[PDB]
Amino acid sequence: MPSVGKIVLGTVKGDLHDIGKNLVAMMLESGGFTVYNLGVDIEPGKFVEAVKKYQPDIVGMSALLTTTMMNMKSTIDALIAAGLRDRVKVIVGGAPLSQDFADEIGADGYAPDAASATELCRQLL
Repeated sequence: MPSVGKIVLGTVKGDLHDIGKNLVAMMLESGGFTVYNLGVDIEPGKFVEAVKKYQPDIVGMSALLTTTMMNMKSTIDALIAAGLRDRVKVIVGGAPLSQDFADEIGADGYAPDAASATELCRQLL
């Protein structure tokens, strides 16, 4: 299937949940996206490395622990420090996530589920 975009996805530092993230990846691939699934417990600097390596259109972060949500902000800060923040759109999700939180940390988008995440990614491109 021709690639309609490139997406780097990971579960954030401190967090080992990936069932939801993996469903998001599967649904994104079904629409033509190239998805680089980094895995879990992904450090801010490893997101930065991935953006340099894969040159994605979008960076997506998943968190299921309330106590790991602020590592999404840490990752955004790392992207800013690396000079990469304007080259990518940042999306966040997970059961404890919300649009209000996405706004608070400076992400470009939030989606409540895998189906809506695919539409969000299409809109962000």
